Amino acid sequence: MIHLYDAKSFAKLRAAQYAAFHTDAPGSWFDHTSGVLESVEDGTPVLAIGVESGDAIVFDKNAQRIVAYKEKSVKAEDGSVSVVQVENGFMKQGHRGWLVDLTGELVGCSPVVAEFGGHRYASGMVIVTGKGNSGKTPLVHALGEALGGKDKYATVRFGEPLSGYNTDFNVFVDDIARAMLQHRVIVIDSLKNVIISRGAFDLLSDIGAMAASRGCVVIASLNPTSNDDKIVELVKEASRANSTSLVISTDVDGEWQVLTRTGEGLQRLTHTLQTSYGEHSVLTIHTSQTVIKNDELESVLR
Amino acid sequence: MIHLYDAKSFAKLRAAQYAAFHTDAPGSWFDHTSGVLESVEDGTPVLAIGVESGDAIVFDKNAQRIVAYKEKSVKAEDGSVSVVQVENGFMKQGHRGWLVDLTGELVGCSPVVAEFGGHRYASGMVIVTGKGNSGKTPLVHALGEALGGKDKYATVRFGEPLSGYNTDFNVFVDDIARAMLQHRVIVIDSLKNVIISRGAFDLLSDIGAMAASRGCVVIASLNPTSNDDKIVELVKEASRANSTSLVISTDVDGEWQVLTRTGEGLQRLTHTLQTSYGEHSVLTIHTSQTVIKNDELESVLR
Amino acid sequence: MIHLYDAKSFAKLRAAQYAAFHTDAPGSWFDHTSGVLESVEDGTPVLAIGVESGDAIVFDKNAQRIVAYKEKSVKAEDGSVSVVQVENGFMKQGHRGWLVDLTGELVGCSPVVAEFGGHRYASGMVIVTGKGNSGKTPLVHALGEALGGKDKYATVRFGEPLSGYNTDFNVFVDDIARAMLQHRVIVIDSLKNVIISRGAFDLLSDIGAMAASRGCVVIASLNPTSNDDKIVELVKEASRANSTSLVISTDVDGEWQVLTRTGEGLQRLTHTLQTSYGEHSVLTIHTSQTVIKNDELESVLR
Amino acid sequence: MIHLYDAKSFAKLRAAQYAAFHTDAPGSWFDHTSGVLESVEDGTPVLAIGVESGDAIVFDKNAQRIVAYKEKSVKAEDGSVSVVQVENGFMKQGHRGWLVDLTGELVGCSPVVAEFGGHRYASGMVIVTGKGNSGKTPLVHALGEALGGKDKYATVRFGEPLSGYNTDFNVFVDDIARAMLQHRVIVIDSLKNVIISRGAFDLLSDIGAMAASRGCVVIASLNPTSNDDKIVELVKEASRANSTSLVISTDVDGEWQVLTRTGEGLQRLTHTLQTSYGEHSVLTIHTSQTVIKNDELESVLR
Amino acid sequence: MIHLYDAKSFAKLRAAQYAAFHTDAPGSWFDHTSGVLESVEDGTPVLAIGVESGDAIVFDKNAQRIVAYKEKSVKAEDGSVSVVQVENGFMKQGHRGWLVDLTGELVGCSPVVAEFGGHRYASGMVIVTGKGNSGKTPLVHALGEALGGKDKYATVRFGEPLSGYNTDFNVFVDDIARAMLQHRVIVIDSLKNVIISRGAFDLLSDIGAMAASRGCVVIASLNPTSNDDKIVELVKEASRANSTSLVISTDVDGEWQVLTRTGEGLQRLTHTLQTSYGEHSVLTIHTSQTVIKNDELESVLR
Amino acid sequence: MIHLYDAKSFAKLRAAQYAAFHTDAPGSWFDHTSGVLESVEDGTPVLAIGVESGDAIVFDKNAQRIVAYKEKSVKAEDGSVSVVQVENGFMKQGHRGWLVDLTGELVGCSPVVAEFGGHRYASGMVIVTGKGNSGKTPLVHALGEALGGKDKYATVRFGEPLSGYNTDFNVFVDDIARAMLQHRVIVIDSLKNVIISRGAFDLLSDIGAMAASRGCVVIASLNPTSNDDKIVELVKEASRANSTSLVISTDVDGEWQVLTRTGEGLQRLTHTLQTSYGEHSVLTIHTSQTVIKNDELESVLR
Ligand SMILES: Nc1ncnc2c1ncn2[C@@H]1O[C@H](COP(=O)(O)OP(=O)(O)OP(=O)(O)O)[C@@H](O)[C@H]1O
Ligand SMILES: Nc1ncnc2c1ncn2[C@@H]1O[C@H](COP(=O)(O)OP(=O)(O)OP(=O)(O)O)[C@@H](O)[C@H]1O
Ligand SMILES: Nc1ncnc2c1ncn2[C@@H]1O[C@H](COP(=O)(O)OP(=O)(O)OP(=O)(O)O)[C@@H](O)[C@H]1O
Ligand SMILES: Nc1ncnc2c1ncn2[C@@H]1O[C@H](COP(=O)(O)OP(=O)(O)OP(=O)(O)O)[C@@H](O)[C@H]1O
Ligand SMILES: Nc1ncnc2c1ncn2[C@@H]1O[C@H](COP(=O)(O)OP(=O)(O)OP(=O)(O)O)[C@@H](O)[C@H]1O
Ligand SMILES: Nc1ncnc2c1ncn2[C@@H]1O[C@H](COP(=O)(O)OP(=O)(O)OP(=O)(O)O)[C@@H](O)[C@H]1O
Ligand SMILES: [Mg+2]
Ligand SMILES: [Mg+2]
Ligand SMILES: [Mg+2]
Ligand SMILES: [Mg+2]
Ligand SMILES: [Mg+2]
Ligand SMILES: [Mg+2]
Repeated sequence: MIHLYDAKSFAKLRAAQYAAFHTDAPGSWFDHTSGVLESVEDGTPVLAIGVESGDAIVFDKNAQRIVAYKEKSVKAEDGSVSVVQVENGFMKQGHRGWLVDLTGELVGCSPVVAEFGGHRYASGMVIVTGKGNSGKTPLVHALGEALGGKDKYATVRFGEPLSGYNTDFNVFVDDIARAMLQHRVIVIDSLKNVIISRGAFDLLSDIGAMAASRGCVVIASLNPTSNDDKIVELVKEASRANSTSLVISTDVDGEWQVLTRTGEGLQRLTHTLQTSYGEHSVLTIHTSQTVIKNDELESVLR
Repeated sequence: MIHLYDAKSFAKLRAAQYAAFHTDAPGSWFDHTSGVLESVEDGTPVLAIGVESGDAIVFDKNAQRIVAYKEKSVKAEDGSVSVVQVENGFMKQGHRGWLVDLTGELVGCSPVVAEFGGHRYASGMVIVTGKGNSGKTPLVHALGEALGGKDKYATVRFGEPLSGYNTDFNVFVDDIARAMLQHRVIVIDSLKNVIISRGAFDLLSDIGAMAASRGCVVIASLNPTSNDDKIVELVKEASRANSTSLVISTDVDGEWQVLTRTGEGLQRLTHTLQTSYGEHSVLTIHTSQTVIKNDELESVLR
Repeated sequence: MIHLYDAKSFAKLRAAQYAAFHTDAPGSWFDHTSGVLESVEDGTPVLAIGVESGDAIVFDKNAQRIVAYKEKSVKAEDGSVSVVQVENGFMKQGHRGWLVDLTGELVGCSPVVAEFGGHRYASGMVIVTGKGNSGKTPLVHALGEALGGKDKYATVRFGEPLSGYNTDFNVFVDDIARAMLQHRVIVIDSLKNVIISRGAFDLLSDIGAMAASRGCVVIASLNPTSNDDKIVELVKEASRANSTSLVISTDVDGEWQVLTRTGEGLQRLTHTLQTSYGEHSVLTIHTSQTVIKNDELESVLR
Repeated sequence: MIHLYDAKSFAKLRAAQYAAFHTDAPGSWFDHTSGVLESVEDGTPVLAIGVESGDAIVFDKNAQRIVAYKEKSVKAEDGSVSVVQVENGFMKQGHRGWLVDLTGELVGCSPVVAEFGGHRYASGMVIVTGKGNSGKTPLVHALGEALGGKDKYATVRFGEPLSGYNTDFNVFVDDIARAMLQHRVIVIDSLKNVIISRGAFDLLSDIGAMAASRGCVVIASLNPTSNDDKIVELVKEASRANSTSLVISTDVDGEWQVLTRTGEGLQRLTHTLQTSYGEHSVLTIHTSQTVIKNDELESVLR
Repeated sequence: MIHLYDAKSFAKLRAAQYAAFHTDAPGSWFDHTSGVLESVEDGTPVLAIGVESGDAIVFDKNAQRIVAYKEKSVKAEDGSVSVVQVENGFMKQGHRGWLVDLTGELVGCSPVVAEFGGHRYASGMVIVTGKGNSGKTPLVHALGEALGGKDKYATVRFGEPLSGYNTDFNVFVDDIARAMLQHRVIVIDSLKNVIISRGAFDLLSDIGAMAASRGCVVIASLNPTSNDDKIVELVKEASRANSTSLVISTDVDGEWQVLTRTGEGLQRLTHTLQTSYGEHSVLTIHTSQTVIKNDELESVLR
Repeated sequence: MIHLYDAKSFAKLRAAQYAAFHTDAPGSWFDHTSGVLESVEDGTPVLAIGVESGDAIVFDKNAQRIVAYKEKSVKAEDGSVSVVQVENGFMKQGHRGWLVDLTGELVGCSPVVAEFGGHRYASGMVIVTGKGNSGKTPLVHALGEALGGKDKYATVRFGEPLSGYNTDFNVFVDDIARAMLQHRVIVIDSLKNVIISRGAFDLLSDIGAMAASRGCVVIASLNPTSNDDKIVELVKEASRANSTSLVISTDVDGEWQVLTRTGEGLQRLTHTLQTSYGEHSVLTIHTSQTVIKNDELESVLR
């Protein structure tokens, strides 16, 4: 919805946003939103996500598709009315994104998803990219396990020439929807085939917001290597603009730079990861805050 | 409508447009247009705005959508006939923009929206942009507050990978219509996902005129960095041609240049802002005429 | 129609075209075509112009839209059959442009619209363009007043982020049609949002011929400053070939070059204007035949 | 249709093609095809030409539109069947071009249309283009009169900002069809607005063939000056590939180079024209064979 | 169908493809396929070819179109089922190409079409191209005659601004289907207007395989000069990938290089032709193995 | 499906993936999935693949097209519902790829397809490419025979100007589907006319995953020699990211580099092949683990 501020209420929002990353218990926002989701009336539509066509499919709290649902309208504080209607397996009225209110007045946060190696990590979309020798897929899995902590991470596999990989975009959207409804830490391997359709353009623009609203993290690899003067800027956009956090390989083998948006209008933070390989290419992130500026951010985006 | 002029009536127009920026009481135009919208017969359409598909949706004076409204024609001075008709939630006849008269014969104004720090600010669309180290989001909120003055400012949130951010363009047009129907000072964060569809193209081309006609100011951040021939120049277009005022970061950290169109055929003004951060990234604009010359404008652009 | 010539009838035509610019009383063609229009039967279609979709809307002599009109055919003298039919507001059979013959055998003229400051100006489309510091909007209004002479000039406003500006293309084609039907001197501010749709493309390629056939002048500002490799050339097309005259700013502030097509196959004339501002940015063109070659014209067009 | 040759019948075709340009009485092919046309059964469709949409309209021998015509099939020598059917003013079955056989086995000719100044000129499409100071429009008219000889030439006017100029492509197609059905020498001013739609692409590709088949000449001006890396190669294609003859301005004022395709596989010829202006810009071509090679042809196309 | 091989059966295939070019009697494949087409049950569809819209039209063995033909399925060796169905003049089920089996297990051949001047020539598509002074049209006809030998060659004429030239793409597909159904040696003048539509794209991709399957040769001229990134490289594609043999002009006037694919996986051969003109531009190829090495091929291209 | 991992189950997966390439008996995954397919109910859909339009056609285990199949849903173990329905020959509900689960929890493998000359080869898509003198078609057939071992390999032929080559995309997807259903070793000659439609785009992005899931190998030649700025990069995409292995020609004639993805997140291997020709261009690969880094892989990809 729209929100109204004065100096005092604005200062209160920024303190709340700052807390949401810096001092909240890691993973507490996710537990909170899981509570909101479980308390919705049994058959309420909770999430809509674009399929390849630009149509939207709709899910309930248990990540089952809604196929038919008769018009229902809800009135917000700002006077806005939201109306949801599903017909023949597709949204007739509504919008893409969360169909129930997960946030209230607390918007523009990067809720802390996990702490690891003495650093807090933000929920939302994490793009793992870069150029050079360091392998993206082993890193996404290392980070999934590490931010998972005591919990298992969910793996969505898409668009690679390997066994059991789904290559149909509509199944991909179904996987991702289910992952965000049911798990705090999610890995996507890979965004290669997404980076095209209206659905594909909807996902890139939606997923960070959906994830941050939930308090889950989606850790996605993206090889920028299609080296054409159109796709290569869909990649740099994706990474600059469409991500909550960026994990970029460096000059040095096994070393990665993590750049984090900590919230709306807040400082972007940075830290480095050192990594090494064990048996069967299982990567370990070694374990035992620094602000980055828009000059140094565009510098790393190179 | 069309308007006819001779030397004398043209001189009067120019005097009145001058006044509308320079000597009218700040915010007086907004109050006048608020009174006119309050007096409209209750279920009259007052505003049409383009949705993503290029179709238009229509609102009444309380920012609720009009689903059905039977043909109604009105005759203007110049002889022209304006018609409005809404059917199954969409404009069947009419045009985008204000559907009742707020401006009268007085057209081509940049009505003063507020005065702050010894500077008058125009209503219409303010684009906050630039490259370099200064943060756009903190600035739009600092301006929102400052121009709000005694009044709270409204925040429309769109297309950023953060909690609670809407990413559906149609919800966004809803938010913006409600904002303009109900508040003098409005912030949009951000224009990145708009900068595409027919609706997106419509919005960029319509919003400044809508705002200026109302006497409200829409303050929007625009990241120019997408760096390709299509979008990088669609951004310079937007800032050059589709904006009433421009706020651009400079060489010096925390410093910004404000470039203001004062009305139809009138001179563009310029002034500088100095800023500083307090706690939790809250920005303050320090407070305790200069014309720019069309080639110095092209210099500022880039 | 098609016309047939031998050496003798061609010489006569060229003499008549020459006279239409050089010796006819200024504004006489306008009064002539006003008479032709006034003689047209009361609900007969006289003008069709393209809307955004590329469909055409149709007007009668009093600038009212025709909603329904039964198929009627008319036999021209070359043998051609012209059929007009209007259904549900849109032309179903016919063509864009004048639907009645304003011109006869007297075709390919640039009929003199006015004389000012010792110089004759042509009807048709006048594009006011160039770069540098001289302001286009003040100049189009100054020309408007100056060529209006004893008569008021009409102003069509479109696509600027200022109060009361229409931004809907279809309202815009409605305004221009009414203006050409009812007024000798017309200003458009501005062609910006036009330079896109089929309708936009149709307007650029129709309006100079429509105006010259009427004997009215359409004075339109075009800012070329949008430096896209595509669009920077659509401006030069518009100016080079879609215009009867060009008014371009020079190296010297306040000074403009006027380049005039005097008729079909005839010499293009050039002259300079000196200008100055008074109060509230009201510009005055100072007062008290030079042929220009191609290449010199292309030099100008850079 | 398809034609079968051996060495002997091929040598006979080439001698006939050579004669068709070099020794036939000038304008005799046109008289012959006028005879074929007048001897067709009264209501037979004789010509189909693409309108803007890519649909085709159909004409009879007297250049009147056929609106309804029931399927009729004709068997050629090669066994091919041609079938014509018109429905609701548009061709349902058939092809674009001549619908009656004007040529028989005598195909691939550039039939001589006229002789003037001691040089023979080919029927088909003549594009008058080039860059520099020499005026195209006065030359097209000079050439029309000169090749007209004892006959008047027909002028089709299209897409210029001057009085009485049609700007609707479908009326343009009607004009051109009528011109080729009824006159040996035809001038088009200009191809500017053609050089786009499917119809526009159909015309460029068809008109030379239609004209050569008839034995009429279509003399069309084309300013190449749209200087964009797409339109500018539609122009060079148009001129290189889609023309029977090319008339190109030179280094020297008033001087033109004429380059002629004399027939299928035959030599391209070249000669120069000297010209001067009289009163009211009426141009005279001064009056009282040379082969050109593909190296020198691409050289002139520069 | 698919074919299965082991070492031994693969060796046999390669021997038989070798033979099909090197030791079979010239023209024997054409006679074999002629017998097979003669024996087909009378109204069977034998050939489908793409029209402009991407739809396919279907012919019988006498080159007459099939308007209606009810579903009929046939089972292949590999288990695959081929179906053919024609409805209102268009293929409803089936594929483009030959609709009965002419090649058998022997696939991937360039069957020898003729021998001339001590050189064997392949069936399939021969593209005659190049820059420089040598004329393409005279050469395609000289080759047509020479390869025809005792037989006349067929000429398909398309898209040149000369008398009798068809310019309708659908008539062209008709001509070409008839040519391949009925003659061993075929000339197309020219490919310029094909080099676009779905049908045009289909033809370029299908014709060489159709011809080679039949054992006929299609000799087509292609002017490469259109000089833009889209078409100039679509031409090099056509000549590189879509052609069975290539004939390219050289440095030296009248001299040409012939580059021949001899079959699937076999070596490309090369030889040179010397030529001279007699009367009326009739070209003679003088008569009274060399492999090219893939990089020498890329050298010849350009 | 989605899968959930903690450190322990992830280590197990990576060990299983490692074994699937390095220690499983060559060709065992193929025989395993043959068993899964053989267990499928007699007319159950097992595979869907995109046709040219972007619609999907559907096959049963014996490679027969399914024309009609009533909606049937199946519940996966992650909770996902998979619904299949076929109507009028086309998939109405479902997804592209395998419609039955061939892989289980064992996903992200490059299952070993064969061992030859002391080296293990992976199933999936193998693209044979590069520039220079070494011939791609001979090599794909040599690999076909060599990896077939005791079994015959299947050859799908498409889009070459040679006898019996299918050029219809839809027959081509039919061939590939049948090949993957019935054979472990498959050759495609060639991918040329594929590298366009939605179907072509779908194939490039589906076939490596389909094959690897089956445990078959598709060996496809791709000539990059089409040097368009657009297409030269679609080839590198195809090769970089759409392939399980790459076979590229080197500086040295007859010599090829093999680059093999060994599984999800695992090291890429490299080895060299030496080759020679015998009679009728039959190539022999000579007989009697080196990891490769990124950057070295990009060096190769130039
Ligand atoms: N034991 C190891 N030592 C060093 N590097 C390894 C090891 N195991 C894997 N890698 C690296 O990680 C990569 C595995 O991931 P993958 O093959 O998917 O490549 P990627 O860089 O993730 O991107 P993509 O798959 O999109 O090309 C390998 O290319 C390899 O370079
Ligand atoms: N306390 C602070 N000191 C210095 N800079 C700050 C501080 N707080 C915020 N900023 C700057 O303000 C910006 C926060 O806003 P945001 O993250 O939205 O970036 P932006 O410049 O608005 O552009 P975008 O979001 O489009 O990338 C950051 O770039 C950050 O560097
Ligand atoms: N009093 C004045 N003295 C000098 N120049 C002036 C004066 N008044 C206006 N101008 C010039 O004329 C312009 C007014 O026209 P406008 O603001 O519409 O810009 P423009 O040059 O017409 O182009 P655009 O509107 O497309 O930016 C001013 O921006 C300024 O450049
Ligand atoms: N008396 C004359 N002396 C010299 N040149 C003349 C004379 N009359 C006309 N011309 C030239 O011929 C041109 C008339 O034709 P026109 O104005 O249509 O230009 P064009 O070169 O034909 O092309 P376009 O109209 O498309 O720009 C003039 O521009 C002028 O340069
Ligand atoms: N007697 C001759 N001596 C020398 N050259 C000749 C002779 N006759 C014809 N030619 C050449 O052959 C060509 C005739 O064919 P045509 O006009 O079709 O040209 P082309 O090279 O085939 O290309 P296009 O028609 O695509 O421009 C001319 O270029 C001409 O120079
Ligand atoms: N006996 C041989 N000795 C040396 N090289 C050979 C021999 N036989 C074939 N080749 C090479 O292999 C090629 C056969 O493959 P093909 O003709 O299909 O070309 P390609 O290199 O596979 O690519 P494309 O077909 O796309 O042009 C020959 O053109 C030649 O370059
Ligand atoms: Mg990877
Ligand atoms: Mg921001
Ligand atoms: Mg202006
Ligand atoms: Mg001209
Ligand atoms: Mg030729
Ligand atoms: Mg090959």
